[PDB]
Amino acid sequence: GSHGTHAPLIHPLPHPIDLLALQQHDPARFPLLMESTASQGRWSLLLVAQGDGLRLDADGQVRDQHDLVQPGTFLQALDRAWQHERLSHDGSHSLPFRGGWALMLDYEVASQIEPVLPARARGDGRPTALALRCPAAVLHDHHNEASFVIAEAGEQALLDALVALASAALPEAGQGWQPPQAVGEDAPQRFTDGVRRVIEYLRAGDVFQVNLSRRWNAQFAAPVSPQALYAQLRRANPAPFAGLFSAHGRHVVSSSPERLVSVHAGHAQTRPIAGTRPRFEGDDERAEHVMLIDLERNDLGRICLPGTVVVDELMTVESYAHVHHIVSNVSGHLRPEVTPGEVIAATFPGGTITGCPKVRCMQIISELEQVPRGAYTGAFGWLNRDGDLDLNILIRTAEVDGHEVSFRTGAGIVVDSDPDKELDETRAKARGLLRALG
Ligand SMILES: [Mg+2]
Repeated sequence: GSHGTHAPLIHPLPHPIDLLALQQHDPARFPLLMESTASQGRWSLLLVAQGDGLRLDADGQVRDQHDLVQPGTFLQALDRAWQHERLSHDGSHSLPFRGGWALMLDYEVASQIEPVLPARARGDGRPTALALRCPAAVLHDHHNEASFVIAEAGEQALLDALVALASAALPEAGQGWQPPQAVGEDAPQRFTDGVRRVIEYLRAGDVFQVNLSRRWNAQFAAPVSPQALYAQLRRANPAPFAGLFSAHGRHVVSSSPERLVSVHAGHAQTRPIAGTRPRFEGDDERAEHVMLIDLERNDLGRICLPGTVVVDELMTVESYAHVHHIVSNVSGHLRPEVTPGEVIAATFPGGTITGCPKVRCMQIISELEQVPRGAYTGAFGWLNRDGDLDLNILIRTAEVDGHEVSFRTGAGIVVDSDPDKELDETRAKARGLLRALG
């Protein structure tokens, strides 16, 4: 009666390897790189693709590697592909990724989740979202010099070919960085008028906080290298977590992410990896303290077992003479047949970079920003065959397209916000990135 286990193959490697270089070498083979700090020190992970997967295309349809239209939304198709290769959980997590899919989702996935929101294709016509079958990974402990290949049981060949083609060169990545030759941004009036319009909704009492953003761009003389950009940004800000996703012409460099959702053996968690929820204040003696709970919020609470959900402070808003403590469900145990798409649907996009209440804030964001957010406040990361998943919210994140780098920054508007100050805060957030582009 004892359950068959499916431990992943794990081969220790000759010597430390350069994952960035390795990706730069064969981007097609290595669609996603992620860096982390254990509670140890630094490490990295590079996912190895095998060539199947799914994409949500600009015509609003999902397709696979054979360009066949899969019916439904990206998250339905993703759920069918996961069921098809689903594994049962073996209860061990030394190793956080064990094979399954690299995921990248733009913010605009949200209109498939809440179809009240107008759908938007990417301007460049590339895929809004991707799920890439990845049956192996390369890991690199920074603390201990150790590198490994890991692959799903039954992938001995692929594992072999990777042990081959690691320790084979190391041309050495992310060199030839050229600073940009022009820099640009949305006309500032668009933002400050957006803020004034946000403040009408806040004064009406229908929303309590809204993350309003604006787009920045940098133009270069020669085509940009995603890994060279990545290296610039990591040097300039060595944040604990980061990554780089690249495939299908999407090139998404993340320099300061937050956790969107983590699931380990059905235990789902949304708490900031930082450890501390965000505080939002405007530009205004004993403050009032009101706890606010959105009773219709669609979140982990809808997909978890009763008696397991933990509630905690999502964010605070502090204006005039009050502090509102915005509380939501932050972790729980999933019902046993909850699918990865349903966890994504319950959690995406995060509440602190849209607003509260979430859906109404997304409609205001959509009307005021007028263009897709792309990777900004989207997510990427991975899904294991056993359903474990790790997705990050993309906050300090740039996209590369040929000679152009773009990125958005935003400010959490609250009822006593000052429009020109919020504008300054968006520029203060862009400064760090623009510095590093130098
Ligand atoms: Mg104040």
